[PDB]
Amino acid sequence: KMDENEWSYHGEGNKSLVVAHAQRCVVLRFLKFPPNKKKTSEEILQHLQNIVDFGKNVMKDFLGENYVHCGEVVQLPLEFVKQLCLKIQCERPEKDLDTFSGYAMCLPNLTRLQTFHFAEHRPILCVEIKPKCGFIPFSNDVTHEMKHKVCRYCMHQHLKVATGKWKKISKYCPLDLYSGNKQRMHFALRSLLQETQNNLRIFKNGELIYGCPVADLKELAHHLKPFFFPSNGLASGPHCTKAVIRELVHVITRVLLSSSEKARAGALRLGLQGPRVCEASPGLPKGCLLYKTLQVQMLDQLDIEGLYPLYKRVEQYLEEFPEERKTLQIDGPYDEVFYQKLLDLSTEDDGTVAFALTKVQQYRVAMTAKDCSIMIALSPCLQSRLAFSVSVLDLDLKPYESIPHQYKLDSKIVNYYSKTV
Ligand SMILES: O=P(O)(O)O[C@@H]1[C@@H](OP(=O)(O)O)[C@H](OP(=O)(O)O)[C@H](O)[C@H](OP(=O)(O)O)[C@H]1OP(=O)(O)O
Ligand SMILES: Nc1ncnc2c1ncn2[C@@H]1O[C@H](COP(=O)(O)OP(=O)(O)OP(=O)(O)O)[C@@H](O)[C@H]1O
Ligand SMILES: [Mg+2]
Ligand SMILES: [Mg+2]
Ligand SMILES: [Zn+2]
Ligand SMILES: [Zn+2]
Repeated sequence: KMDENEWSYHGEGNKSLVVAHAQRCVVLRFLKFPPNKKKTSEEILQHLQNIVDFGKNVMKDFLGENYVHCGEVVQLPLEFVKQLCLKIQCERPEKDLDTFSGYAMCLPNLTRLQTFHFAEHRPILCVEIKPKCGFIPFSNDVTHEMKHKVCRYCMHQHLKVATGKWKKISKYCPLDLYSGNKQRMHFALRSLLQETQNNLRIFKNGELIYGCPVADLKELAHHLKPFFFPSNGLASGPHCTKAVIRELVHVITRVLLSSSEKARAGALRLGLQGPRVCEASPGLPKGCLLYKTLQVQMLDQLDIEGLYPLYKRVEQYLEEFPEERKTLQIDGPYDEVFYQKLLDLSTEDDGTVAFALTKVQQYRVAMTAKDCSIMIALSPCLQSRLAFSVSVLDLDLKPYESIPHQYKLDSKIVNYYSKTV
């Protein structure tokens, strides 16, 4: 028996909606789809099963077993889904919700959990960061001038601000964060606090308390003092907002730079081609999650510019041989062989379709890693004496048909930014 009153609205990115249970530390993830065309009921089941099979097989090998969690696909009563949707409709921010299938993913609620223990903890603080792409493209295939010296995030800011999506430009550059420089990382996190956008959220015990009275720097610092300056009897005591936010920013930097005891044979060893600094504003440990995420982003070896020629070869082949879309395993299954196909890092274009297809798939995987989120969970545990857990969220492979749009959008981002100067 599923009561609709127990589940609350948790969040919503443009492709899926999440709801969280108040009692158990789990969440349910429902898909969004366009009116043209809404997917069939048995196709939804396979889509969700591919998201699990991608995270299970591909991303656990690239990032680590401890850092990825992708719970099972589950079936629910339609009457529960209809009623839960209507309640939650109210709380949406404003692509139609999956109301007719009754299929969803049951994931653990990482806002209330530690990974290494894996029970609920309280009091528990959680910082969810969306870091974006951590390098500037370096291939000779790129035409435009600005792309070699400014990262896509900073270039995308200006368009988003002018569009009206955001009010002001952020001072956050991903390359400050991904560079192992503590000083740059600290600055990157402070700017990201000052202008959150969709790139930062903070929770206390499951409840959102920061990045969408908005509100608010002082009010945040109230919730953080018990974690960072714990009064063990004595309240000594008077800590200003500046000092509280500082201890947050240090701890998050210290956490992202931490790695497990393991420093295993790197799945990816791709070197960092500069610029390591960005013209928008002023190494990283091999074991840590932030580095491993950067490496899977670097499967975009040739830029989008770039890869669109390689995409065109695979499309003219499937124009003429449409039956081979399935036989080539373009839409999975994302199994142990599929992970092996991604490890060919060679960049010569003599082999023509076998090579292009391999690179198209590597690019789909990179686009996933650029758009992924990182969750950090601070809390006391028996196994300040704060214990941490790192995790990655939002790991669903970007669809094959979005590659045209990715070219089209990047062309618009740089041309507006170059016109602006
Ligand atoms: O359009 P882009 O390249 O800026 O990236 C999209 C994001 O834009 P933003 O973070 O606002 O700059 C976009 O963010 P918002 O929906 O605007 O929060 C999504 O993360 C989207 O991912 P998905 O394809 O829905 O999984 C992202 O789409 P993909 O490009 O990853 O397909
Ligand atoms: N396992 C989880 N634990 C805690 N919070 C979660 C979990 N899964 C999802 N969320 C929250 O739900 C939000 C929205 O879900 P999600 O990002 O997965 O959907 P999306 O449409 O694919 O997003 P995006 O547009 O960023 O690609 C996330 O930003 C995250 O804060
Ligand atoms: Mg998505
Ligand atoms: Mg997300
Ligand atoms: Zn930048
Ligand atoms: Zn514990």
